[PDB]
Amino acid sequence: GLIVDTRDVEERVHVMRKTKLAPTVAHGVFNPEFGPAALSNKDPRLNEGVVLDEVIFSKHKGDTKMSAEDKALFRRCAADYASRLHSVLGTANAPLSIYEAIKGVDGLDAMEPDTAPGLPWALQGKRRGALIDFENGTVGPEVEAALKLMEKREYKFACQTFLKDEIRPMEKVRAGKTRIVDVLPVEHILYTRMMIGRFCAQMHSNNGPQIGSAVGCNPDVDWQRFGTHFAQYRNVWDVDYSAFDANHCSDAMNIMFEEVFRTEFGFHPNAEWILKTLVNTEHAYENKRITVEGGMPSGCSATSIINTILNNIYVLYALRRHYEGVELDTYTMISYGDDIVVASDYDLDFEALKPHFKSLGQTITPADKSDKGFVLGHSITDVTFLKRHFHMDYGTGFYKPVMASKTLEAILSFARRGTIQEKLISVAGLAVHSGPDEYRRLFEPFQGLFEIPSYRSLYLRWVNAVCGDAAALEHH
RNA sequence: CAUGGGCCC
RNA sequence: GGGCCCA
Ligand SMILES: O=c1ccn([C@@H]2O[C@H](COP(=O)(O)OP(=O)(O)OP(=O)(O)O)[C@@H](O)[C@H]2O)c(=O)[nH]1
Ligand SMILES: [Mg+2]
Ligand SMILES: [Mg+2]
Repeated sequence: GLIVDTRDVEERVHVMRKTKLAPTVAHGVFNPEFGPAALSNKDPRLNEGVVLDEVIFSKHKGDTKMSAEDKALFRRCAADYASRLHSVLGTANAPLSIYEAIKGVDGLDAMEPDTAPGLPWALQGKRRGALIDFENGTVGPEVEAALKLMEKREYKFACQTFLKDEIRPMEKVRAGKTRIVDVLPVEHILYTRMMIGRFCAQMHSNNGPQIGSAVGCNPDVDWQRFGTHFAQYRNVWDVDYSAFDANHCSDAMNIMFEEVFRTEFGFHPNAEWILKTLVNTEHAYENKRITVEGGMPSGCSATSIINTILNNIYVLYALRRHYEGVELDTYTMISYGDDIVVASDYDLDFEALKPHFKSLGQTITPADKSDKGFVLGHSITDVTFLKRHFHMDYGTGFYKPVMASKTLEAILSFARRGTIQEKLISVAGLAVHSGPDEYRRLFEPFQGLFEIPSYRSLYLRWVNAVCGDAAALEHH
């Protein structure tokens, strides 16, 4: 992203709330190199010299500009994908009624009833509870006012910045690498779902290598479907982006919308518009009013869908900018936002692709830094998608999401107040794939003070998930 | 603590 | 109507 006119005003929205993640009985047992990212400008852990209001906005290195040469290529790559995509999802992308946009549709969860209302909804001390009724499916006064405004391309707004209170690595938390969230007005999210909600709903229920999207999947069951796929390709790459969602160049974003959400595909005219209102965003941090021209807001509806689409276009635009005669079937991939997994028989050289992604403002890097460079010969059982690996379950011979033990430990070391028991159960369905032994150790610190489900009770549950008949015919 | 999926209720 | 994980 690129800043242009940083300034100050009056109102000072505070979000540096004291961390709400308290150590658990397991913490002192695992001593994870992780901890809640410093949310205060003057946090003890912070290094003597590093600033908060500084590092946080140090993700905007500018907005890479493109040439008429590159633009044309990206647009074509975005057109080819758009064609390939809609040739599956169909052309049924008509707008959704104010009702549908709320209560959601088949393949699209409803809107959050108790979340950040946005702005000025925040300064007016009024939350969604005093703006829209998520039960009958209708908006209130303030909201509808915007609808008639957004339906006329005259809706201005500002994004509210938040300091995500999460568990990050000490090295990152120490350097003050606290991730920030960009909250947009609730009406903006409501209209977005109206313009391209039918799309996302179809995008979700069709996740896979084909449309190259993993949005709307469940690792516990789809890992078997994804595994087999990338299991039959000469090479597999575990690419890594640096501030992916914050480096999308204005050119790429616009051209992407102009080619993917065309009315030609059954989309409502105001589909392209409502999406572009994300390029030049006006973030608001306390008394500051930073203006950015580029990147994607860390809180806009269908944020993952956009990233996934772009991520899909970049891989094409990249490979095509190096070779000639590259097609969407020249390689296979899938992604959920920035995290991506590519594969192909051709010994593609991603190393020589780095410069090409740079034209778009992205910086690709291998997830296996141990090699310091993109090498070949790697299979799917070597990469990691969504903090999950791809291991062959000795039991049912299926593929199962296996998170790193160190990652799980850090997860079982922190939690909100009076939410332990809950997390313990949720996370339990994640460690089951770490084998019986690990599942026991990981939950050892909570034995005698909480209810820990048996490794088997969760295992069977999983089997009946990956394949209901797998556990059924297991009796015959 | 937003966006979205998924899971746990 | 909560919580959790990934993004
Ligand atoms: O609060 C949040 C949570 C998630 N996200 C978004 O979700 C995605 C998850 O991505 P990452 O945030 O995982 O990569 P990183 O910055 O840790 O990169 P390096 O330090 O290693 O270079 C990012 O690409 C980010 O845009 C936010 O912007 N804010
Ligand atoms: Mg990354
Ligand atoms: Mg990865």
